[PDB]
Amino acid sequence: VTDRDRLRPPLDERSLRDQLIGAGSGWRQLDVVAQTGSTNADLLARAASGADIDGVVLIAEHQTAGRGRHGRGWAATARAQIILSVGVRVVDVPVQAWGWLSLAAGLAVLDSVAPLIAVPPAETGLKWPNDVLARGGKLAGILAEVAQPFVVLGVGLNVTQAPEEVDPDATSLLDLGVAAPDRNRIASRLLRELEARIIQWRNANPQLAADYRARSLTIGSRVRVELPGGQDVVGIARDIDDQGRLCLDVGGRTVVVSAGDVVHLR
Ligand SMILES: [N-]=[N+]=N[C@H]1[C@H](O)[C@@H](COS(=O)(=O)NC(=O)CCCC[C@@H]2SC[C@@H]3NC(=O)N[C@@H]32)O[C@H]1n1cnc2c(N)ncnc21
Repeated sequence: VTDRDRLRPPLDERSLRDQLIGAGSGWRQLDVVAQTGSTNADLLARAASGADIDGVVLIAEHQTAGRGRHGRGWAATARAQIILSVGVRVVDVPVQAWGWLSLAAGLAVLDSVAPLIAVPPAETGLKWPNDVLARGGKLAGILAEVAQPFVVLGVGLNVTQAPEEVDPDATSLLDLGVAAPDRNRIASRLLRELEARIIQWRNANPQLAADYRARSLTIGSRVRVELPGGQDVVGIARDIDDQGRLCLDVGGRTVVVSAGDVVHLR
């Protein structure tokens, strides 16, 4: 809406570089572009042309052809979200562990905005795989795409984004009660949390798995999992395995799912 613009000042690129790039930091490069098709696609194109995208951050004020999982899309209006992609070198890590990189990303996004919201802890957390949920609404979406030897990690976070402009099941920090959210503070806090989680993933830190289970909204609840190909499986989510796959209890039978859309059954 018109009035939400006034709550959307531009991102300060120079300020973000001062905080996030330098000694003690793993980020090598940060850029803020006014508009692009997809930040994921852009970093994928860089890697495809020989660039070392490891530790490289790309942020866009607006995204016109955003990507979702399973060939879906991601909607956004200008300066209403934090829209970024980072590059991570993953070739030194066993392929079976790559699934945890996505979960670690959602963990970092959650921790960056969790204190800002005034919602009971039982309805704020991660829906498997890495959907950031708050009061039943989707606060953020994460997308991981492979470009050897890199994985491009994409984060779309609704800051002042109006649900009516993107999705009925969507929510934002503004719609959660946060009056005047500062994208500069949040982006800085996000990328520092993200740096920590990536390092934890790369070193197989068990603290990573323990922190996910403590924030999981899926584990313990009855769910319907929409599998790739259009098949549905109803059961109770019990745990995450060593590959970041969801373990389902289906009438005593264990079903491990590597990919799919989870619906918490109310
Ligand atoms: N199209 N559509 N609608 C719906 C989509 O079909 C659906 C897509 O969700 S999804 O399949 O699980 N995929 C994701 O959550 C990952 C999205 C990652 C987006 C980031 S943003 C920067 C980077 N670049 C890029 O192209 N993608 C990543 O979510 C809805 N949706 C779209 N925009 C939304 C939003 N801003 N907030 C909440 N829900 C949204």
